[PDB]
Amino acid sequence: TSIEQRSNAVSQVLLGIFSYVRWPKEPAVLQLCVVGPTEYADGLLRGMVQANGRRVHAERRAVDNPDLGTLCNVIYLGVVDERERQQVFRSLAGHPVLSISERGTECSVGSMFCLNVGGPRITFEANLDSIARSGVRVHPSVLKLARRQAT
Repeated sequence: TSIEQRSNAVSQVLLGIFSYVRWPKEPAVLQLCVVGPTEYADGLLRGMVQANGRRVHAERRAVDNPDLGTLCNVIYLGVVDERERQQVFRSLAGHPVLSISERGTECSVGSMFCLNVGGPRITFEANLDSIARSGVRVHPSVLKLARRQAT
């Protein structure tokens, strides 16, 4: 599976996940921030559209932007260090933000979902603590998407 192939797939898995999530004040345009170095975010940085027609606007922002929490609805988190990671999740505390990381190491440190972009399919894990404190509602059937992503 090539990088273009995986990036495209990451896009559709992210749409999949978004469809199980609700924000307390649903915006007309869903804002996505890509934070830190990423390999697979070029597809989602094109912008996306959800099944109901709501647009997902994407852009990159710096790790140390203190207003990440009010600047977006969704965070796609790349490869950052301990300090940077702390920085980011302290910015998000108390705000209704969905967090997904590109690598599956981050479910232990604050990300709600962590992708494993490797093998034949994009799979992901989730973290209940981070989900519970996130300020958004995640429907538990989101794990249907994950389960089906093996085989």
